[PDB]
Formats: sequence, structure tokens, C-alpha cells
Amino acid sequence: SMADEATRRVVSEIPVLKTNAGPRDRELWVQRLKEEYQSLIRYVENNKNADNDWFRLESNKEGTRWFGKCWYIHDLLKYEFDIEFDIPITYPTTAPEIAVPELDGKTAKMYRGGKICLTDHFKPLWARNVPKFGLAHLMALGLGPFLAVEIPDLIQKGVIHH
Repeated sequence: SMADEATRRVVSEIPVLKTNAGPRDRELWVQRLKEEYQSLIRYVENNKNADNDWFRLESNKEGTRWFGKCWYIHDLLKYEFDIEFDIPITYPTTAPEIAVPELDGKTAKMYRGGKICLTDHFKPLWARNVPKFGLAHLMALGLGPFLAVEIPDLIQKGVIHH
């Protein structure tokens, strides 16, 4: 499978997550958050080592609301966008909906609130991997490929300015 090798090439050095727990699940949710932060920080460290340090994320105390920033460089100009998502009750079987609010109504590849349309391939890929993928994978496989198509397009069409 090209699909399987492409997934491995992107995520093989991202720590795999273990705990099947969502926000309501008490000590099991605290454990899943340890795995989420472990996976996120290793992904960030690998990104730094590859000159691709492209996002920052923080959460509320309970790890149910995530927010931060992503950066996309195009023709050597850096474009910054605020990002956010809620953790669904049914996480991690259900994937979170990433919002880039400043892009709300600026592309057909997003729905209301600036929520990114995840491919008919990203969702079944998440589903096939439950519960091994987490927020690092959402960034690497969901938001990353979105920006690599849409930011270039929106700069060309004069929708996004520097």
C-alpha cells in the first residue's frame, strides 16, 4: 500500500498513544493526556531538528480545549494563523475538528467556524489506527497537508496577504 508507506514516512518517529480515554474518563483521561503531551513534544522536537518548527499548542487545565498557532512559509514569507479545537467526548475513537478561525469563509475546503474539511482518507486512517493516533498525528496528517494545498492557493488568489 502506497497509503500505508506514506503514513509510516510521516508519523514513524511520533510516539504512538495507548489509552482509550476521553475527557470524562478521570484518571484514564489524565493518563491519555500524558501520552498526548509526550507525543506532541517529541513531534515538536523532531520538527525543530528538520527546520520545520511549524506550530505551538497549549490546552486548558482539563486538556478539553486546545489553542495556539501554526506558521506556513511560502516563497520565504512566513504566514501565521491562530488554531483551536475542542476534544470530543468520544475521543480518541472520534478525531477532533481543527478550526483556523481567520480562514472562516475564505475557502470551500472549510465549513462554518473555519473548521478544516478532513479528507475522505484522513478520517478512515484515524479510524483504522484508534487509539494509536493523537493530536500530534492530527497536526502531522490533518492540518499539515491542508496548509500545503490551501495556503499557496489562497496567496495566489489574493485571499491571504502578508
